[PDB]
Amino acid sequence: GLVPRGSHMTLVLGGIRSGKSQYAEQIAAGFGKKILYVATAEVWRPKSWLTLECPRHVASAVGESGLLDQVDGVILECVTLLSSNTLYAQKDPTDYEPFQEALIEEIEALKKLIRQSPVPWVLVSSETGMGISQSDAETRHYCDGLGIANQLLAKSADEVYFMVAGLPLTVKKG
Amino acid sequence: SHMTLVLGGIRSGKSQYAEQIAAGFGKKILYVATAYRVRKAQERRPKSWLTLECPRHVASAVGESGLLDQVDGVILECVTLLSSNTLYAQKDPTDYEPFQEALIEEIEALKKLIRQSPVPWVLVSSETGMGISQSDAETRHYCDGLGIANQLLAKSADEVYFMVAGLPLTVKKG
Amino acid sequence: GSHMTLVLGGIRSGKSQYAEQIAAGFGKKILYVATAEVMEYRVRKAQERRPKSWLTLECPRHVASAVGESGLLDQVDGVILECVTLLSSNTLYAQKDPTDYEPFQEALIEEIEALKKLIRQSPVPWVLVSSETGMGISQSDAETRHYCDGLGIANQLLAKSADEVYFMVAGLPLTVKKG
Ligand SMILES: Nc1nc2c(ncn2[C@@H]2O[C@H](COP(=O)(O)OP(=O)(O)OP(=O)(O)O)[C@@H](O)[C@H]2O)c(=O)[nH]1
Ligand SMILES: Nc1nc2c(ncn2[C@@H]2O[C@H](COP(=O)(O)OP(=O)(O)OP(=O)(O)O)[C@@H](O)[C@H]2O)c(=O)[nH]1
Ligand SMILES: [Mg+2]
Ligand SMILES: [Mg+2]
Repeated sequence: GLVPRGSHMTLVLGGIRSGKSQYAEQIAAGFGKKILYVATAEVWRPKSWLTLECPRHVASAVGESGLLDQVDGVILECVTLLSSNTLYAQKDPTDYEPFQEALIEEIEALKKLIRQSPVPWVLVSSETGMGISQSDAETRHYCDGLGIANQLLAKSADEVYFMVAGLPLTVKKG
Repeated sequence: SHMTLVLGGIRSGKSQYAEQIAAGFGKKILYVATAYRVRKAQERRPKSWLTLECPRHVASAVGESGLLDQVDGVILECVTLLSSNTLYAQKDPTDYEPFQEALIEEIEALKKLIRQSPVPWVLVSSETGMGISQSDAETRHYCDGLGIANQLLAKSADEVYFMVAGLPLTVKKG
Repeated sequence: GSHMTLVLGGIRSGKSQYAEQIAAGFGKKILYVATAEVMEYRVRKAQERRPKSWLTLECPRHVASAVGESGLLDQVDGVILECVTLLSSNTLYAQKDPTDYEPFQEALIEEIEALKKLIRQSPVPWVLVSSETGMGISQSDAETRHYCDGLGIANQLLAKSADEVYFMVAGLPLTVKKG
């Protein structure tokens, strides 16, 4: 019959200890056997996987590595730590606009890179906006920016999943 | 839809979604406001929309203005600040029972007004209960009261949408 | 007609009332396993609306052990557990060092696994109440981070074992898993 195409861009978001990493890793294993694990944790799993460490400028580093042609698909862990890193790389973390600009540029670069990707992507991000509004301006800035980044990625993504207690709700499916 | 509750976390797109719903109501829209980011929605409001400021007693002011007969529909922004105003308008914001009574009365008045309203209403509220329970009694009370208010509005409303990363989930549809 | 149901949601999300409706669907004689240890307004308003045919067993820790010891599973139509949130809080505050995560995680996982076993052998159905606490901002206290992680892990286990899982939003349940 007809050969179905899987999803090109998948966003998995959820709260702390919600199973989003394991669910996204299952998605990535569905991509194939050779998976590019782009880890964003600030530094200063299946045995067939390649781990590319990249705390910032994910589009630049991932494109330069040329590894998109080497893998079956990519799992990005995680938009949360990327947004925080972007906040902490700024001159004044109490000032929102420069952090917002840098983060929006990072997310748009990632979106553009994914549009050209020959392999599919699953991205992991956090939901941080359903608690109480914090007092310090810096924490509110981080929350706002992460929300904006998730909005951008979910608009571009083909599938969006909201993890609750290890179980996925479908927020968007092609 | 006659009554729609759109609620979501911080920077979840709930305002934009409710504004598109309200634009779907018509061109003459009553923006009932209950209050960097205010200067983005002020400088974006359709000039055929009428913005009525009403920090408390929303049913009273909206009924007295007689504007229900002059507009195509209503957008309430937002139940969150209504809950906070009601809490900090109490004699002792650390005592939960009177604040709950005042807020329940406010919400029931709004519900009654909407049942008898000739135009449809879309209400925006926040989800604040899915983080860690904060220390000060006022914050816990505010969380509790907003939760109760959202429960009331969602039960009476015809359609309820839960925003995740800019995308609406249907929690209730007629 | 579900054997194990997890109802979870945020603060004041209607999860207690929804789980109580589920339990009333179980039957008329319900074992209300309460884990709170005393806030008075919550408990008062909850007890007020409790059916007089329900048996309230207060059990702050070792829920599986205590419920088995009470022998009350053979006296009721079903069980409502209120709530996994305070069960985890109790487990955290019963440790020597609440800033040390691993012993707390071990204690909570053992509690949950015992509860799971008891539910597997239970002659009556169970509806469990838990909270969502992980979608706010990452708190500062290490004890708070441990509590959040542990409750999340506990909810993951319970939802994996459960037959039906519901996520309350503003009093209305979304189905996350249905038999
Ligand atoms: N009084 C009054 N308040 C306003 C007006 N415009 C916006 N606001 C308030 O400004 C606040 C800022 O809202 P947002 O920028 O959308 O923040 P947010 O709720 O986290 O973002 P979303 O989830 O996308 O809605 C809102 O809660 C509104 O109530 C206005 O014209 N008058
Ligand atoms: N010890 C004891 N605790 C109880 C009893 N009844 C209720 N509770 C506890 O009191 C708490 C009150 O719950 P709620 O008032 O509904 O607060 P909430 O969970 O944020 O609100 P919902 O989301 O609607 O469930 C629950 O967590 C129970 O654990 C009881 O009889 N004995
Ligand atoms: Mg808003
Ligand atoms: Mg409860």
